[PDB]
Amino acid sequence: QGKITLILTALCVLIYIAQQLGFEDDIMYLMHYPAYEEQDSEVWRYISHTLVHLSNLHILFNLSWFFIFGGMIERTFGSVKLLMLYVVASAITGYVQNYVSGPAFFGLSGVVYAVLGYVFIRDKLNHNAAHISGLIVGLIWGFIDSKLRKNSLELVP
Repeated sequence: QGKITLILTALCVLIYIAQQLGFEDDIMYLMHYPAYEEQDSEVWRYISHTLVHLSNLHILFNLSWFFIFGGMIERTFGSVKLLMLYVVASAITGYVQNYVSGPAFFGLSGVVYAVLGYVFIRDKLNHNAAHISGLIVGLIWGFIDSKLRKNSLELVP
């Protein structure tokens, strides 16, 4: 199993648990995605919204599907690759969610979808704005990778 997978999966569990133990209101205010010109610069906001879950199922599904497949990416492409995907798909699925619906969204689906998006193409070849844009970031990113991969393998035994 992967180190970053597990730091991340660990993290969503603690924060959920704490959302229960007294207030989510602290958590939700600190992490939400900029709703506000000032908050623009509060840079953790682009990502942090991914770390808050809205229900026992919202989280059980996201963590199973991210542990398992985030699992895959880390163990196959390394921990940096998984960290980039997390960071980039987090910021982008959010940027895309804020535009269509505003800054009231939380959790790891956009991420999970990027994650599945990247595993699907890569598998396929070499074997809810957040959701779609995430999938797309996945599907695109993997294809770019696959391409650079095959590129160098061309001067190899």
